[PDB]
Amino acid sequence: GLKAAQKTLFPLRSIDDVVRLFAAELGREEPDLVLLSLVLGFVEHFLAVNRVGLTYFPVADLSIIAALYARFTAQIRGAVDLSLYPREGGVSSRELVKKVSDVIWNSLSRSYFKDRAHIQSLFSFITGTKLDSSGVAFAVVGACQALGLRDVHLALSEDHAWVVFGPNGEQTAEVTWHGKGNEDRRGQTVNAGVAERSWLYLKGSYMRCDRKMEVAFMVCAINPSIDLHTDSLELLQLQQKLLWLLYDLGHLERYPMALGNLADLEELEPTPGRPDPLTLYHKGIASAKTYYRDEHIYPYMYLAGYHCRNRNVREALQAWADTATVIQDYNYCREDEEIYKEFFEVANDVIPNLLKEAASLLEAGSQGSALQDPECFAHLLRFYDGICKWEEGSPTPVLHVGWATFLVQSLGRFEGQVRQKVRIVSPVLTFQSEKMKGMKELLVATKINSSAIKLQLTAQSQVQMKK
Ligand SMILES: Cc1c(CN2CCC(Nc3ncnc4sc(CC(F)(F)F)cc34)CC2)ccc2c1cc(C#N)n2Cc1cn[nH]c1
Repeated sequence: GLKAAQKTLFPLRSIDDVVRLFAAELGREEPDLVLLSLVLGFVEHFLAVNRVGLTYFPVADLSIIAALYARFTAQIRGAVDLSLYPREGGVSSRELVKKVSDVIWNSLSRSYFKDRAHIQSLFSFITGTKLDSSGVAFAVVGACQALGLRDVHLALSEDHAWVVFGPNGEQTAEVTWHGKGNEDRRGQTVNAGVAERSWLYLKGSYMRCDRKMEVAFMVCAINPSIDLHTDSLELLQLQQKLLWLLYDLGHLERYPMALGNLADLEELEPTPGRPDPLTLYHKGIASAKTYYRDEHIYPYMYLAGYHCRNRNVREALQAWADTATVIQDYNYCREDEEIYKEFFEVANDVIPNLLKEAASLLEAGSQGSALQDPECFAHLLRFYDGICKWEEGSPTPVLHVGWATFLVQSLGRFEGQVRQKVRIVSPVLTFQSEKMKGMKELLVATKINSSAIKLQLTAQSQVQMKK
């Protein structure tokens, strides 16, 4: 409204006061997304963007929040005339959704850095006329809620956002941009992207948020970063507390990435009496398997990263092998470059550095080393197999000779007597990719044939003429 009952907890004088507001809103029929995002962006601004004068917590006075809320609802009510877009069946039309998107878009500053921190919230929209990509989508959903459009909800993949709406919430609409230098599809469905089996649209196994999940999204969206070196402890604590509130109420059940975020926060600063980070990573993975056909990559990446940071080479390799087993059933499309970058960095930087250190530790006498464990060699092979299988049938290739040098290096880190123990079945491993099937004999020789491996991985037809 704001309604009277929404105003009773103000002023918000602490982290716990903000948590009480979120609890009260989540207890309501429909939590107020506009209120909540304004409060979060207010406190984030005064804890991360400008801490001048800070002594404990930036007190959120009702008069301040209510004025920002009024600026938002005035802008949306004034610019979106509902009578022009009659609600057939108590659901919204594509034209209405496009109009709200246009209103948000046309309010933004003409030029700014879209990758900046702290431009995700409606506080940034109102005070700075700046939003990031998914912030635009969220703002469209908040605007629609303020207009009474109960059917418009946020849709999320692992690298993009859009809305669902209409009869049975079955319609999709693009409302924001994706990436940089991609061409805009605003107003269109996402069915072409689903049909092409791109990562970007997750084969249709994307998140369809309810209002409580939209709250979880804003909380995940909090950015504690003050600069490259420094995080706001106050914001970390707020995000963590709010994520646990949501978890207790059941609202992270269908939100794999939120469970990983929560796990990462617990690793940094554990809450007594709560599940360990590992338990939480596994719940993230279980959420993906349960609700999303185990078609998400980041639940395994979150797990692998944990094991990496804890120098648990075996378990990190297993999780990355799992990431690849997901990706293998996708086609690598135009606009999937973020997941390509993640796979590239794991294969060509993270794994090599992990195994370099394992090699040094083996020279020094380590026992139980991943490098002497044939199941760890198998995980390494499964990782490459999934990547090669991904590439099959894709409209753009994945592998090139830059990947081959690191594969030869990585294979070389395992002695032949270890590599020879893996049984490749047409420690036991089955390859799905034709590339790795062709590589099988090369993988067990005491001396890795580097040139033959390169030829097999990149399917380069020929060697050099002269020489
Ligand atoms: C944990 C992690 C990240 C962290 N990243 C994980 C994905 C998170 N994304 C999200 N988290 C909650 N909600 C949403 S909704 C959404 C779509 C849209 F942005 F709205 F469009 C995205 C997203 C944001 C943080 C990034 C790369 C990572 C890992 C873990 C690994 C591993 N292993 N990697 C890969 C890597 C390691 N080195 N270099 C890359």
